Amino acid sequence: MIIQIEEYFIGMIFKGNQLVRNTIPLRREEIFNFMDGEVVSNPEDEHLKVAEIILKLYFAEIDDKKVRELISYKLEVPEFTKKVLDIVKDIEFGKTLTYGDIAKKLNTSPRAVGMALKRNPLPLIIPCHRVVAKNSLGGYSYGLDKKKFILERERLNMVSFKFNKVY
Repeated sequence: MIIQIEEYFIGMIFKGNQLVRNTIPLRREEIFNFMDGEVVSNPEDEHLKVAEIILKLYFAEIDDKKVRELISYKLEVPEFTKKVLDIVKDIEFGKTLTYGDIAKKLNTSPRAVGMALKRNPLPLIIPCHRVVAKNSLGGYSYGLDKKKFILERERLNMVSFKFNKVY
């Protein structure tokens, strides 16, 4: 479950063929003491292949839907997350709005939706970035610097399909 790469310790944990929680960046190099049993996750293939994938969508360079290699997530929600998830299904790299318009879109409010995408079990897939506060930027657990970079990166570098017209 625990794995160090580049400058982040990814906590990928699943119940088999379905994800549940896989996140966390760098912090304590000796964090290996916070788990007397794991400290592996089988770095061989299963980890390298996924690692590059995760970092891929991160630096806006995954292309396509991407909703697959990230493994299907199940359960895990901080008071709410289903509604917000419905948001990703629509918004992609290019949209940006707050919680108000989102929550109101389903049947709730930006208050409950806040804690939702906030402690989302899978931040590297959920459009929490495209959900700022009234003013600008609104995060507590990881973000700001990254959310800033990813916010500008997405807008920049527009990837378009190939012009293949066969009449």
